[PDB]
Amino acid sequence: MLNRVVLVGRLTKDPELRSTPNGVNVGTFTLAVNRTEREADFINVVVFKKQAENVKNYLSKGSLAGVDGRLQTRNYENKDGQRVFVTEVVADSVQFLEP
Amino acid sequence: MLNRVVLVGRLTKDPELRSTPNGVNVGTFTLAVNRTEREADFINVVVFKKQAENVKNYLSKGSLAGVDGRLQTRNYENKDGQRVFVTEVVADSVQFLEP
Amino acid sequence: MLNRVVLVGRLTKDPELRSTPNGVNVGTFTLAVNRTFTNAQGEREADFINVVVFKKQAENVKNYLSKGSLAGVDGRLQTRNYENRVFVTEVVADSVQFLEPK
Amino acid sequence: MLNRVVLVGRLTKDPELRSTPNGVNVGTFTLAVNRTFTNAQGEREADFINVVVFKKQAENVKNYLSKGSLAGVDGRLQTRNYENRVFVTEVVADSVQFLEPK
Ligand SMILES: O=c1[nH]cc(F)c(=O)[nH]1
Ligand SMILES: O=c1[nH]cc(F)c(=O)[nH]1
Ligand SMILES: O=c1[nH]cc(F)c(=O)[nH]1
Ligand SMILES: O=c1[nH]cc(F)c(=O)[nH]1
Repeated sequence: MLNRVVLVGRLTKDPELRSTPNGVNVGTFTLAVNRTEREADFINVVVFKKQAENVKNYLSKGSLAGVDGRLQTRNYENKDGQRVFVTEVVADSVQFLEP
Repeated sequence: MLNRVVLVGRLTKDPELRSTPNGVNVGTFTLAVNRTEREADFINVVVFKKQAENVKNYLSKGSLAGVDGRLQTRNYENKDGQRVFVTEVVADSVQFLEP
Repeated sequence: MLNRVVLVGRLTKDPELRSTPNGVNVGTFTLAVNRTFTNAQGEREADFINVVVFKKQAENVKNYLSKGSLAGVDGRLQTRNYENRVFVTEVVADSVQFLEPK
Repeated sequence: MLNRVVLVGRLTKDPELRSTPNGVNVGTFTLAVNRTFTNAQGEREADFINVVVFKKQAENVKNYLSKGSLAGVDGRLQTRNYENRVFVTEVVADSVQFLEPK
């Protein structure tokens, strides 16, 4: 079913790459998108494979970047017995616009 | 900054309209979007004003509906001393497709 | 660079299948996507976007979609021109949602 | 019905402002939006979408945007035709992000 998200925002931290038990890389950053008295929303992005590593190369805290992807929800149990409901954006592609 | 979300999914419950302290209506439903071994993500939608009331009229649990909007994050403290981080989709428009 | 298009419309004619010399299928319909917002005259307008799908999907749109089918489209917007130079724009679909069983 | 377009490109020429008889401004540029994905020949392609903005925004795009400016666009896709009947498609922008200070 149609599920589409396009974003331009700035990374809050540096991208965090980590290596999965299957052996494939998984990227993590947060995009801060000023809303178009100014507030910004903070979407969490997830990238995989080739795209994931590129973001570790070129993107860093404060980089302006564009994102095209699908919007996903997962749930897990955190370090204690609590159920975290997460919503995030898995990026089909990630465009480096300006630092 | 660019922030755009388009979705087609099915309502999980019936839409919940409620009336705000300012006097304006605020709509609430959850959209279940099968991903294009089938899983679905559950995005929470928010509508306001005219659009909000329409969804109470015409949409109900299981209605297939399309959504165009922006992606927003808010935080609050829940009934106990816990900080809920929420991400949701405020709908610029809501299209009734099929029940 | 970012380039994305989401659309819900009804097909004006029936879908047209063709094959490239390369061996890959190419589906064709044009969508009638009513505007959600009324215009200054208070009347309701429609745009007619031309969609293109490729490979396996093109066969599915040929199988299940027909004139008047309600359908969703996710894709990018592409511009080409060729000789009698005609300026064409249409929507190459990454995916196509059939919003009707028929 | 859903109809949405997001784009990031560079302007090919400088923005063109005009005014309607109604008194409302209408901005014009065309964007060059490089494809993110390479083609079968391994070369990089670009689409040239024509954008339209209205009212106050049109003046801002005229003020700050110029040929080669990197810019973001959020809007819908509209189809019109008129007499010498020319088939035009372009992107009426709900909003326009200036991705460069210049
Ligand atoms: O400012 C932030 N808010 C929320 C986050 F998840 C984050 O990384 N940074
Ligand atoms: O199945 C559901 N998951 C999450 C929700 F918030 C909801 O309302 N329904
Ligand atoms: O109703 C229509 N108007 C214009 C077209 F090109 C078409 O296919 N159908
Ligand atoms: O490089 C260009 N190609 C085609 C066009 F219409 C244009 O404006 N610029």
